[PDB]
Amino acid sequence: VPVYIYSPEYVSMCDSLAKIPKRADMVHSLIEAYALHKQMRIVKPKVASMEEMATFHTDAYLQHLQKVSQSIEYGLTEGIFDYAAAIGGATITAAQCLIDGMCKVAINWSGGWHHAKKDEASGFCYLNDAVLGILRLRRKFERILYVDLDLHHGDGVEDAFSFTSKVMTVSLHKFSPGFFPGTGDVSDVGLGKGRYYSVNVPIQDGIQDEKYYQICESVLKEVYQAFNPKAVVLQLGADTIAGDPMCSFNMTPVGIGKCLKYILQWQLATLILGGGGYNLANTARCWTYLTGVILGKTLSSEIPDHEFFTAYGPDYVLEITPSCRPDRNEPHRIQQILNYIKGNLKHVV
Ligand SMILES: CC(C)[C@@H]1NC(=O)[C@]2(C)CSC(=N2)c2ccnc(c2)CNC(=O)C[C@@H](/C=C/CCS)NC1=O
Ligand SMILES: [K+]
Ligand SMILES: [K+]
Ligand SMILES: [Zn+2]
Repeated sequence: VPVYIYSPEYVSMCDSLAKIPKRADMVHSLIEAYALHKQMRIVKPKVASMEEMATFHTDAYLQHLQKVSQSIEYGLTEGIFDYAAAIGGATITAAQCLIDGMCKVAINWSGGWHHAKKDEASGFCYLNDAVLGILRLRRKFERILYVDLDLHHGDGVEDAFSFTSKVMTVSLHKFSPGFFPGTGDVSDVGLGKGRYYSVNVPIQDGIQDEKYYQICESVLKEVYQAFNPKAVVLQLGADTIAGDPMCSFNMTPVGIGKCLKYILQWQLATLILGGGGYNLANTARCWTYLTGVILGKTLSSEIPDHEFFTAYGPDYVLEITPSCRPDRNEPHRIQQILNYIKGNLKHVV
């Protein structure tokens, strides 16, 4: 039975981010309104300790994060340290449940902040809960696969494990000269002992469910065969979904859902995280849908009556319609990238 990291205090904390005001509450409330929470094991998140956060982040950055919470050299609000520790601890708790064998799937939709560096805040991320979750899972598992379906390149998580073969990072993202964070070209394969253990899939604007899954399934198939992971960490940023102010990819939660299904059928210990997603109603739509996918349940099309119903206009349905934007992804480029990745994975043995 899937573990659902939740507490009213945790949601309230996560809601205090200005860039995503009350998203955690909208995400939870929609899930609750579909009564999906009754089909999960609700686990209260623990707050991360200083030494747990120090497993990745430098002491100087942590001390400075705590100071500004009361320098632009660390990429830096008020109460931001408590915010970071709560999310970091939530992902660790979910990871710990995976270790304890309490579940095969642990969910933390408020986590997935993958841009944070060991000493730098970046892309609205103040603490890399993804890395902290992976480092906790490293206590039991020798091979961990990290899959990043955010619109942006998971540069923080990749750089964290760029020199190791214990963790492989797969990231599908928009890659363009000028687009944040600028890294993650297909040529990027990690460095040193961790060479070819970093997979990057540069994708252009306008991509939709069908072509996206064809890329994702193709990559994950040969990754699973070559790397053969013992645990999976899934980052599912909803800023790929149509309607997002980023306005890059043209995805629907159904396409992301199929990628999720293909991963879940591996039947491995899976850590589910959120991340990006700045159209709040659409983000709630996506993760609620994906939660239903995890539970193997089909959700009703009409948005249930709840606190944030008025935010789902003008359609007030769960399904999201792709935008009328053209697809900038040419078939030859994709195959040229796929074949290149396919060649890199052969070196993994
Ligand atoms: C307005 C827009 C540019 C927004 N920015 C901001 O709200 C602020 C806080 C105001 S100006 C600024 N940051 C900025 C200026 C120059 N360069 C960067 C940021 C590099 N960082 C990003 O582009 C992250 C990027 C978000 C990434 C989410 C990854 S899940 N942020 C933004 O889209
Ligand atoms: K990504
Ligand atoms: K790696
Ligand atoms: Zn993003």
